Amino acid sequence: KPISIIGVPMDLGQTRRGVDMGPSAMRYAGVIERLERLHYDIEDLGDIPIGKAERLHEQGDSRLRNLKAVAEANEKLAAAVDQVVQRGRFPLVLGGDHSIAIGTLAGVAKHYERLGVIWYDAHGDVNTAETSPSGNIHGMPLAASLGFGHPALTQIGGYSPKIKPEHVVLIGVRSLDEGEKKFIREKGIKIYTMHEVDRLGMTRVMEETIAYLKERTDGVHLSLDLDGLDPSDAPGVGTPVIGGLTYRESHLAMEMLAEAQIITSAEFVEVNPILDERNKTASVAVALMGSLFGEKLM
Amino acid sequence: KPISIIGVPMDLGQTRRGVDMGPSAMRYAGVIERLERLHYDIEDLGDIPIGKAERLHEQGDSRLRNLKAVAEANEKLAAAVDQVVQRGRFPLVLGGDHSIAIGTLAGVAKHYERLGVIWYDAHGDVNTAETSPSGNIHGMPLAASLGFGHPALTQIGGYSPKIKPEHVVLIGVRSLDEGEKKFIREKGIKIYTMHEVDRLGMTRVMEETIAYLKERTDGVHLSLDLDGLDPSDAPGVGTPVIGGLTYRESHLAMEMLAEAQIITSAEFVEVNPILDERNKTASVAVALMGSLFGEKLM
Amino acid sequence: KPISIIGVPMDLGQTRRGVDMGPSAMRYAGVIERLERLHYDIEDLGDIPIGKAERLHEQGDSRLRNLKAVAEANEKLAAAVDQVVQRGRFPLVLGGDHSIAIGTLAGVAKHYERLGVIWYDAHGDVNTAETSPSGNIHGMPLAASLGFGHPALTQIGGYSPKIKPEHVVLIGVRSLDEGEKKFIREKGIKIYTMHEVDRLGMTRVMEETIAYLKERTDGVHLSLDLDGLDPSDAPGVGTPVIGGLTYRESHLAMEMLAEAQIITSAEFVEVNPILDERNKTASVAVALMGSLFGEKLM
Amino acid sequence: KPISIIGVPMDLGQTRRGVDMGPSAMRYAGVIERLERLHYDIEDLGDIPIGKAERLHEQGDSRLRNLKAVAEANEKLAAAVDQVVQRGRFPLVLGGDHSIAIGTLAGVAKHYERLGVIWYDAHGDVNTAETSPSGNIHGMPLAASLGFGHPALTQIGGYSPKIKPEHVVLIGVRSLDEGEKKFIREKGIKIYTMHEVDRLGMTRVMEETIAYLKERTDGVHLSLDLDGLDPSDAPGVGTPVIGGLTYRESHLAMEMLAEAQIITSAEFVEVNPILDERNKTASVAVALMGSLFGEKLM
Amino acid sequence: KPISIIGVPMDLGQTRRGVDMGPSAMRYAGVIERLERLHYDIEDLGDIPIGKAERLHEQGDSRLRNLKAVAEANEKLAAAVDQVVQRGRFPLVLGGDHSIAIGTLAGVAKHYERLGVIWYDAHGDVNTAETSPSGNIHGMPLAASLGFGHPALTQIGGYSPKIKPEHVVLIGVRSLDEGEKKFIREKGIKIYTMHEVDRLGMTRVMEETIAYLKERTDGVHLSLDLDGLDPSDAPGVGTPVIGGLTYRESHLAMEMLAEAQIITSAEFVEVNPILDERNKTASVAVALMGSLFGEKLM
Amino acid sequence: KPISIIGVPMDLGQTRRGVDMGPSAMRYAGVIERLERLHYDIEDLGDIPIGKAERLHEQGDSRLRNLKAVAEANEKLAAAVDQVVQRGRFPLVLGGDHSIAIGTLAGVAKHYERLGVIWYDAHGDVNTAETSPSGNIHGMPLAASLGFGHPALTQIGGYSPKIKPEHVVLIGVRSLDEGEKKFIREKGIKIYTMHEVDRLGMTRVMEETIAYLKERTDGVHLSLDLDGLDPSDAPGVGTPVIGGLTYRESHLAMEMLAEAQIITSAEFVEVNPILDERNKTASVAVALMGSLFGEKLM
Ligand SMILES: NCCC[C@H](N)C(=O)O
Ligand SMILES: NCCC[C@H](N)C(=O)O
Ligand SMILES: NCCC[C@H](N)C(=O)O
Ligand SMILES: NCCC[C@H](N)C(=O)O
Ligand SMILES: NCCC[C@H](N)C(=O)O
Ligand SMILES: NCCC[C@H](N)C(=O)O
Ligand SMILES: [Mn+2]
Ligand SMILES: [Mn+2]
Ligand SMILES: [Mn+2]
Ligand SMILES: [Mn+2]
Ligand SMILES: [Mn+2]
Ligand SMILES: [Mn+2]
Ligand SMILES: [Mn+2]
Ligand SMILES: [Mn+2]
Ligand SMILES: [Mn+2]
Ligand SMILES: [Mn+2]
Ligand SMILES: [Mn+2]
Ligand SMILES: [Mn+2]
Repeated sequence: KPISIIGVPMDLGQTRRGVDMGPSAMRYAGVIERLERLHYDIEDLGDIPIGKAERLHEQGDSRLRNLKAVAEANEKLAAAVDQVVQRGRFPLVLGGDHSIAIGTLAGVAKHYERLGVIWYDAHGDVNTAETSPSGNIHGMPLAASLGFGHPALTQIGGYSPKIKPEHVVLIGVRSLDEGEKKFIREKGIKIYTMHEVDRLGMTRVMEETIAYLKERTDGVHLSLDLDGLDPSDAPGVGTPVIGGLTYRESHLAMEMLAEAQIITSAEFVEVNPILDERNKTASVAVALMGSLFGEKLM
Repeated sequence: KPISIIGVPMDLGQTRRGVDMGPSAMRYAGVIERLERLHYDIEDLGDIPIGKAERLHEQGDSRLRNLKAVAEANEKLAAAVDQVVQRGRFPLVLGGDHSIAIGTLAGVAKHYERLGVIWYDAHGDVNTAETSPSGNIHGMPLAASLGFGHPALTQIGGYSPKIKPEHVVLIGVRSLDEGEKKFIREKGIKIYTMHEVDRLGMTRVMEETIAYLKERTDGVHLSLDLDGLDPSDAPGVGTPVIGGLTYRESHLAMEMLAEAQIITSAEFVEVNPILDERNKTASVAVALMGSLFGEKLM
Repeated sequence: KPISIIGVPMDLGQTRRGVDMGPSAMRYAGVIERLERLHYDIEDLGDIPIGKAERLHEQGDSRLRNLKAVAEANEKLAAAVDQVVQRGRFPLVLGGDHSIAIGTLAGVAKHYERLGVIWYDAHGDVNTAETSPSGNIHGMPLAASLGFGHPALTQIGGYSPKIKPEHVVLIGVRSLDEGEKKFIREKGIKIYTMHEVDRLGMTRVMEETIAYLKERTDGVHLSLDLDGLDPSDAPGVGTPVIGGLTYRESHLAMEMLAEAQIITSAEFVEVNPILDERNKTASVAVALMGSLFGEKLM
Repeated sequence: KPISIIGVPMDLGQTRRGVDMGPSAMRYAGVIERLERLHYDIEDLGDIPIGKAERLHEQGDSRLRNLKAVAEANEKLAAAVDQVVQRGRFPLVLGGDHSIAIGTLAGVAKHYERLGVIWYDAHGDVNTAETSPSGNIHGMPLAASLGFGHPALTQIGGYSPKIKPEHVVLIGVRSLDEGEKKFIREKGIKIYTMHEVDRLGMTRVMEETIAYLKERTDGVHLSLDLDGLDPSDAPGVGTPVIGGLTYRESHLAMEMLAEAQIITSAEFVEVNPILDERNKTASVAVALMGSLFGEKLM
Repeated sequence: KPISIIGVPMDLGQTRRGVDMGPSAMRYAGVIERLERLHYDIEDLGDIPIGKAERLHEQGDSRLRNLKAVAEANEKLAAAVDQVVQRGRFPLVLGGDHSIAIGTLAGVAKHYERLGVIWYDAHGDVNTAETSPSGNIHGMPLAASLGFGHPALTQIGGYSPKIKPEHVVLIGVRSLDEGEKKFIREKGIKIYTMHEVDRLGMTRVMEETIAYLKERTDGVHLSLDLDGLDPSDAPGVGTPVIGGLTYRESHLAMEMLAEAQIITSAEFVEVNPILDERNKTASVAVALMGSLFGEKLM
Repeated sequence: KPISIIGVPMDLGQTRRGVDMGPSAMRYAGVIERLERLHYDIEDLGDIPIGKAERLHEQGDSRLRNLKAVAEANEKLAAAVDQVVQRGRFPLVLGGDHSIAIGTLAGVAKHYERLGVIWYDAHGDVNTAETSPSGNIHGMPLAASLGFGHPALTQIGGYSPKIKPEHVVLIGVRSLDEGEKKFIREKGIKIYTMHEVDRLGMTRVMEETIAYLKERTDGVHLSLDLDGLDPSDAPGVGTPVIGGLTYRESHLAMEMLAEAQIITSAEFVEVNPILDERNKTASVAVALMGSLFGEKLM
């Protein structure tokens, strides 16, 4: 299936500037060339125009920083993504902080009876204005897409929820706020924290993950946050957490998903060139994209 | 169970100065805060006064450097640890080179019918004045505790031995002197060198270890030497050995022990701030302690 | 005098992508805050729209890569810069590769009887299509501004030349092509290579430079290329050259210029976040700007 | 069985100079001392005289660079190795780029009814003048040994092929040329790329490998290319490829081979002191040799 | 003149923990051995007992954090230093944060008609409760010793001021608060910020400094703050500032003072092992002490 | 004047192995290409055959380790160098540890009425068997050349002394043994330790040096030891000493010597690839040679 790249230069979902440079950092890391080599009909639809956020002061919720700019950008993203899917193409969204997942899922989900989600991340991203300790919207996209949160975020695309909790699998988690641990526990979301990764091994985690979703979804969206990898492998992220997944574990995961042929959409987020070591993180993202799309060693 | 921290600023067990700053480096790394967050009644009993060693030439044995000072300090430690156990608390000892294990086990063992020991280390620490290639007492605490060595070390606390060989499990070993290899073989001590860890995996090593000790002990003392971790993960150690356990393997181990609920006392040794990279090692120790005491990602 | 910031996201002057992110990396490095603190009326006019280069094979000259896009973007820059000068403000241009100097000088020069130029760089940037060993226009802005080269570059702004050779001072040079060595020698351009900086000292080089230009110009434009600093100090540059000026030498230079009150316009170029170590270079640029604009330690 | 060391200061198999210093770097890394400690009768037969290759433009060799010099050096190596085997000694060849495998296998294979080969590498080394993308002979030794390629290479030692495809096992492969992927596919060579290593684990890979060859060979030659390890573990290699085998995985592999007692000859190649970090790579090689030859932690 | 070392394990003058380990970090870096080699009668009087500070809450001034504990420790220090001077020995105080300068000068000054001070630092340390932006007493010792500040600090030793502004020379300054710039300007304190160091050179700065003080003092106290050096040379400091003095500039300074024979007392402060890279900073301090005390290359 | 390169793969002058690889490391660092570009008639005479030194316990040489092998290799070097000078060529010797200076000066000095020597080093190399603290002959070449030491070393070439003390200038010295300090003092050798370099500046030191020797010699031999540069600039050296000359100071020195046209012979020693960071040190050497031979920035 032909691919369509959409860049979302977003940084309003959090506070470290530079994550808005992720789309071009990955383009510069050679994402087009990489995918063209795999004989893909790759197309670059450019970037979603993001508006500058109103200053905190006259702005409404500190528990929902930059809500309007974030909500509007995601509206545009949802539309762009919706059209790509309608055109029969695979939407590959490049971020940008994780709050863009709200728009990506808003444009994809409407097209599936039961869309599953693989949330590759160090965080759960299931906070609300009530549970969020930062007010950073990049820490709320999964909950908002599950129908939990401010209507400005939950109603993107004119419908909700975008997905069901039983159709979500979290991988590489190692930093959850108390409210989030409770949310995960109660909504019954499937999750493999680093303990399970260390205990079971990435192979078993991926096998179980793929089998689980394949048995109850009709499309799977890969929401890959680069901070899911160890800061040593992916240094250029705004909210890094030590003791993460390795470069190899990430490739195996992508390779196993490629093989499974279950990934119907994807987004690579949180790449921040301004916090990286010579574009290393964008590079990792591009390599991981290659594996996801079927690149093989043999 | 409430915890009691006892710092043992000891460096007389070896030759690299600075390991005596380990207790405070770990305190500065945030051990109290870490444990309080887990809802523990934590208490800091301060440090064991360590005397200074007498003139080397007017000392008794070259194969037992600083024997007088090491033996006396361990006497004090044993008493302090004994008291804590009597009070119904968990003794958490912060070192300090590994020679302090002699005092810790001396105050703990007397309280158990069959105390088991998990020795997480790159070394076996089963040398005697005869087999020791250095004369460094930090390389003799396990043998001494098993009743093998100079009476000045074997009789700490007025009894011996503190433990039985069949109740000991060595993990992470990758540097044994010939005499020690023979000792381990002959005393029949259970051991998982890096080969076994590489071959079986930390999960299997921990499963087997926990099952073994649980089936024949009434209390388990964790003697964790930071040099058990690779120098890249734990640079601040006096006698580093490459090709060690990773940060993740160490957390999984602690996590599986917490789960097992078998650890009745513990000590984290060999942290040397003066050989470290910005208190990295003291930090690792504190994090591993959090896991040991039940900290979880989810 | 109020300042006006103009970003020129240009990378068509050379081949390393990412230098187009220099303007925003410097903004993120805090250029506005830095200057506001010095009590300046600072204004950000945004960025100059840069078009994309046409197919290489259907381009006109290999010795003048991306001539069309580079020349047109420089036209826009010249206009913007011209306007700022007319408004009574100081034009502070943020790049972007060094080819943007062509546009900056084009909008500034017309306003001075004898505009002088201080070219802080590891290179001379005095190549033509004939002498250029790369075809990279970022290696031709000084010659072009002096009236030497392709008319598409020499006629920007509708006039030429922008400056006279006798009003130019090169500082920090350590990498000149043969053609350029000849050019400098023959046009009689004042130059202080690293040898002179090492032999005389930055203080003497700056004293001599300031005295020279002050005695025969009515305005001085500072064209500061970050690669003028050693790659250890400024790692984020496309064409680094070892054995460059230090961080301290650069601050002293800016500090002595501020003192002299001779700089009437400036530009900081070649900052490439994608080749940097955590925005270090953009940071250096911002600090040097603070000094240029009068920031003092006491 | 007594060991005989033969250094092959070869770099004509590729383009990065310095790999000819590999033999002395490893000797200086202490190969003799290491092996003597395991009570071996170790002997150093010095180095094979390598003749400088004539100008590429003068002698016909571009898809086969330095063919004459590489073919003759390998002739000498073949003889030296043949003689060592005849004397009842184990031939331990120290390289030198991988093209020397052609000579080593040429001197060993004639002595076995069915010699197996474990090719520990990031590459397949199964290119021919037709499929080679570089013309570097170090990328053709395995194919040439299997009887595929220029006669100057396939006929070394007066016979061919030296081995059969079904008796070859590739391990750690992560960089194969298209022609090579096809070669491996069609010749039916058993291969464990990094995907299999990540998926199955080194233990499994080694178990399967040892059992496979043990069931159908009468001798097994270990051709270990240091670039099979990750560049972070083995930095001093000419053609590094990221996402490689770890230090520990390599020790386990060597340890399990020692155990199986199947390795009848070996060569450690691609060590280049001039691209390394303080002889780190030669050191890893020496250590790995210690394990291969039975060195144990316990 | 014989030397007497007094360690002041102080960290209450600021907020980064670990600076209290500076005395032993320097002892471990070999300060005694170093000075003994220069044939000195060196004596170690141990450490000043420092009391733990009352918690901020019930504590008085936030503008004067830990005032009572800091004031009391300095009382003890002043007494210890006073006696050393009385015994005809040179007081060498090892810190500990800079707030200890209050006690050192309190014990020395009473013994001189006109005691001069060389304040080697990145900061001015001339803040008061009114001008301090942090409330950190380590940022007030020079002003307090000049008679400016809270009486609890200005009256240490029962007299004030300890020195006159005209007898003070600041060197390496590059980070002054506004109040401090004003204080320096108005009290007329002689100061060489990094601008003067870069402009004049360390040699001229030291020549001018030595001549100035020698012409109007009867004793000179060297208050050396390790953060006066660049964080690359002295990484282990709590409040580092980039663009500092080099290792060589520091040795030249010490060498030139040794030669001048004007230093009658000294203290090396701010060494923090917990923020350093393998005791590098304590090491630099010990080497600098060697030069100060006459160690020479020839 | 045409240049003749002679490699001397010597490491018997000290204990760190690998320095025998210095000649090829520099050749690989591009010494020929570098010099040819300056339009020189460069010729490579290969390497001097060095014989392995017999066991320390078997042949009498401990205050003079490897004396036989070092004395004879230097005999051969002396002849080779003598012949090059006779042919009217400039002898450029590539080492190899510093003991090779004995042979170089032995072949050059006989051709000059008053040969001067610039000894660029961190050491003085003026030890004798009596004063040597190591027994390493690389610490005795200058004394031996001045006619002080074992006859096996002082009589190389059939004559002595090769030079007079008043015609020697040491530069960059920062590590002298007591006997050496006395030797320099008494023989009245002109010396610029790092104190003088820091105090006067490299320009001044070089000006004074050139003028001194130019006024009283008829030829000047440059004996450049790479360890004269700081270990950060030249890491690959066996006996590094911190606080050394910078890369720039070395280039200025070489540049000023080229200018003076006084250097009639030279040798670059102590390059050890096995202790370096990717041939960095050989590279600095090559670069420094380029300058010495007239390479210029402009
Ligand atoms: N996307 C990262 C979220 C980080 C954190 N858990 C928060 O809610 O602020
Ligand atoms: N604590 C490390 C012990 C090191 C060695 N086995 C010895 O006994 O010296
Ligand atoms: N801006 C760097 C210029 C590099 C070189 N002189 C060239 O013209 O290619
Ligand atoms: N031994 C490395 C070979 C790399 C590549 N397949 C080539 O043939 O050039
Ligand atoms: N001793 C450092 C003082 C730091 C700062 N100027 C302050 O007053 O907080
Ligand atoms: N060339 C280095 C010599 C170092 C020391 N002076 C010695 O003679 O051992
Ligand atoms: Mn996320
Ligand atoms: Mn995340
Ligand atoms: Mn231990
Ligand atoms: Mn240990
Ligand atoms: Mn430029
Ligand atoms: Mn440049
Ligand atoms: Mn290979
Ligand atoms: Mn390979
Ligand atoms: Mn201070
Ligand atoms: Mn300071
Ligand atoms: Mn030397
Ligand atoms: Mn030297």
